[PDB]
Amino acid sequence: PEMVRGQVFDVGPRYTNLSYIGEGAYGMVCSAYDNVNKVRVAIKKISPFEHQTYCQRTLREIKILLRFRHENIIGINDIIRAPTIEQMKDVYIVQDLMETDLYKLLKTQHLSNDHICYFLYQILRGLKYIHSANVLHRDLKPSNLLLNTTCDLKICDFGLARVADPDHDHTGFLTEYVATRWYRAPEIMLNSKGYTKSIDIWSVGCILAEMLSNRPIFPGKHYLDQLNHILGILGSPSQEDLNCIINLKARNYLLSLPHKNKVPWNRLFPNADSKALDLLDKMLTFNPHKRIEVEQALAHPYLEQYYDPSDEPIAEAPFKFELDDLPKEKLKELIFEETARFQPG
Ligand SMILES: O=C(NCc1ccc2c(c1)CCO2)c1cc(-c2[nH]ncc2-c2cccc(Cl)c2)c[nH]1
Repeated sequence: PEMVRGQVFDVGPRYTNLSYIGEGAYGMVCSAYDNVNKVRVAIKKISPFEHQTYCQRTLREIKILLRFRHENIIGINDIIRAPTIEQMKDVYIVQDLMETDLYKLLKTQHLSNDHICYFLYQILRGLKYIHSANVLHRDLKPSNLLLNTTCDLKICDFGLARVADPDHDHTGFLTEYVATRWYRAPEIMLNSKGYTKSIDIWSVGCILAEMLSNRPIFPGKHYLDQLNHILGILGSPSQEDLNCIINLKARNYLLSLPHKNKVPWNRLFPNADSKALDLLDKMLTFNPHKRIEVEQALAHPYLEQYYDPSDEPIAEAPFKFELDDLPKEKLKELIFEETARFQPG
C-alpha cells in the first residue's frame, strides 16, 4: 500500500501515483491516477468512526452528493472502503480533481471584474440546484469553492448541510453555532438556527465582497465580535427590521448600541462595478426576509451576460433524510450501507 505524509492510503489497484493536496481534522485529500478512466482524480481519505460528529458530517455529505448531479457541485465518482464493517477503519471518496480553490486564489491573485462576475454566476448556479433540493449548504466560504485551470467552479464540503426547516428556525440570543464565523449571517447571533435558505445567501454576499478586495469583509475575532463587524458596515438596523426580532435579549442588545450609519459600498469598494455593489447590497441585507433569493440573484443585471434560467437546472425532487441522536457505531453502519453500491461484489 502507498503511503503519503506518514499515513496509509490504501486505494489500489485502481488508483496509483498519489500526491498530497490538503487535509482536515478527520480526513486527508490526495491526487491519484484512475487506471479505469485514465484520468487523475481527487481522493479524500476520512477516518471518522472515533467521533459521532465526524460520522454525522461524513454521512450527510455522502447521501447528498450521491443524489446530486450538477456542473457547479463536486461529485462522488467512487467510494473505497474495506469489504466488512469490522475491517472498515477509513473511507475514501473519489471526487473531481481541481487545481485550486478561491481561498488560495484570493491570497495572491487580483480578480478581474469578468472573473468576479463568472465566479459569482457559477456559485449561484450551483446554489440554485442545492436550494431547489430543499438543502442548505451552511458553510459557504472561499475554501469550499474549488476551481480548475479554466475557471470552472465547483461547490464542495456538504458536511454541515441540512434540509431547510424555516418553521423551526427561531432560537435565543447568542445560541451556539458550528459554521465558519466570518461568513455567518447576523441573525445567527440574534435569533436563528440557520435552517433557512437566506443563511447561504449571506455567505455568498460575504464571498462576493471578498472577491472585490481580496480581504474578508467581516473578520470577527470571536462570536459576538462578528455581529459588531456586520453592524459596523450596515449601520444600525431600522425600526422595521428590529420589530421583526421578537426575542427581547436580541432586540435589547441591538437597542443598547449607539447609532451607527451605513458605510457606502462604493467607499469600501471604490473600483467595483456599480451593478456588483447593487447585488452585494441585496445579498448583505440585515433582514433575512428582505434578503435576495438565489433565483433573483441570478436574474440581477450584474449577471446578465450569463443568466439563462433554462440552463440553470434544478434537482429532480426535494431531499429528505434524522442523524442528531444516532451513536458513532450506528452511523458507521449507515456509512457502510450508503457506500455498498461502489463495491466490486
Ligand atoms: O471534500 C473536500 N473538501 C473538504 C474537506 C477536506 C478534507 C476533510 C474534510 C472536508 C473533513 C475531514 O477532512 C474536497 C476537496 C477536493 C479537492 N479536489 N481537488 C482539490 C481539492 C482540494 C483543494 C484544497 C484542499 C483540499 Cl483538502 C482539497 C475534493 N474534495
